[PDB]
Amino acid sequence: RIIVVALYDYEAIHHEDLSFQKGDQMVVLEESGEWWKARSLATRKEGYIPSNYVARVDSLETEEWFFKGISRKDAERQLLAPGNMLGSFMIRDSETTKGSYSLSVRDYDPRQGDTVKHYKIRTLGFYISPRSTFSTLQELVDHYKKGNDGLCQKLSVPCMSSKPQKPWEKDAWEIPRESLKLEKKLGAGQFGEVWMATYNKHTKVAVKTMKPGSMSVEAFLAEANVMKTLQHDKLVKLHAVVTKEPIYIITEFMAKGSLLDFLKSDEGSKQPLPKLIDFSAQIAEGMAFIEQRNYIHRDLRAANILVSASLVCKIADFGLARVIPIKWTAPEAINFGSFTIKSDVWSFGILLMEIVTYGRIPYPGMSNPEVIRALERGYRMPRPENCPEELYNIMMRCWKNRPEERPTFEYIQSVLDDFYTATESQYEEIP
Ligand SMILES: CN1CCN([C@H]2CC[C@@H](n3cc(-c4ccc(Oc5ccccc5)cc4)c4c(N)ncnc43)CC2)CC1
Ligand SMILES: [Ca+2]
Ligand SMILES: [Cl-]
Repeated sequence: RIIVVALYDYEAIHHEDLSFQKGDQMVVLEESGEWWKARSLATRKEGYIPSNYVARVDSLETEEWFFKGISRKDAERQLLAPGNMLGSFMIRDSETTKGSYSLSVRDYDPRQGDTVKHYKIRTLGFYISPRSTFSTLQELVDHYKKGNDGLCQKLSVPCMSSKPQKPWEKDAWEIPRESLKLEKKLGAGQFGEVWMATYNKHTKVAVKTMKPGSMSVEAFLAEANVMKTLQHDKLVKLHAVVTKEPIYIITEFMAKGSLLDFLKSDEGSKQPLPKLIDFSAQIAEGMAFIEQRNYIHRDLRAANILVSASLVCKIADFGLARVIPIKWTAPEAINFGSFTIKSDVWSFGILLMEIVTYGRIPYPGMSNPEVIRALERGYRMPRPENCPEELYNIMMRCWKNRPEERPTFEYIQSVLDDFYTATESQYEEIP
């Protein structure tokens, strides 16, 4: 007897899945991953539901101010997302203190600007300061909603949260082409094209159509079966695959296209430096994930980075850059074809420059052999006007001749995330 409750409204779009509004309770019958067989207590109908749309009754996840499986940087990003205001807060799983919680509050500083402060929450009973004890988390928030214990700003409304992406159809990895309606061509290339399409007249998706050639079918599909496992918030979601030549790659749809185009647009020109640093931090996070898995990207640049409607950067074309440009390529890969994760680090340096210059072409005014001869002399791109010295230093560290002396994506991610934050200022220390 395991009962769950719905966190968001949901409309059925498949054959045997249920519709439920926010508040409806339900009985779990089968735990089959992303989809769960369940019986509604409101309609008495049995059918499948998305796992991430419900939570066990009176678990912390049912609360509006609680967020599960979310990092400190993600907490900062979500709290700083538009709509929220001064005092916006959340309670989350502590990244460093396992089994414990943390409070993240939106504050304003006359120096930096809009910021997010974090506080550790102690066990045995909960408290931030040893003076004010609280029986539950709910009392803990209820106290600070009017009048703080001496922390930045007082608590207000919980952090705003949108509906999660509805997971892909239950067991629909290899789909027939008939399910797709490639409605509008987004872009074309030497190896194929990209379309905005719909899946079964309800699910907006993107499709990379590959022209038949060097791309060996079985080998490619093996590589794609590898790609499916590499799921991460900073990697574009790979939904389905049409196995019959010509091969179609069905993925999540990114509303604002590539990072290059977005940067070159007006809204992209409206984006201040901290935001650009945030973009690069998200990219570095994705590459850190790829590094942890030991796989290699082989073609990192703003054109192969996609942007969501909510300005979330995701990596695309990962691994695909093998199964089938030197200005983004490390010297060792240019000369001896030795593509490693360090060459990807070099590429990340170039992409960093590309970001800070709002999509400008690297080495402006130079041809490919021009650049090649330049690199031998030990030449690097100069620091742009708007680029911070400390970020340029990161770029330069990415562009070291020896790939061995190049930083990992783990380090780069850590540095970029806390770029404006002194280590001692991550979590506030209250008396
Ligand atoms: C000129 N080019 C660079 C790319 N690009 C544009 C990049 C911007 C745009 N675009 C690419 C895609 C795209 C879709 C599938 C795709 O396939 C993958 C394969 C392996 C791993 C991940 C994705 C890669 C990119 C895309 C998307 N999913 N959502 C929204 N916009 C997208 C297509 C127009 C075009 C050919
Ligand atoms: Ca501190
Ligand atoms: Cl029942």
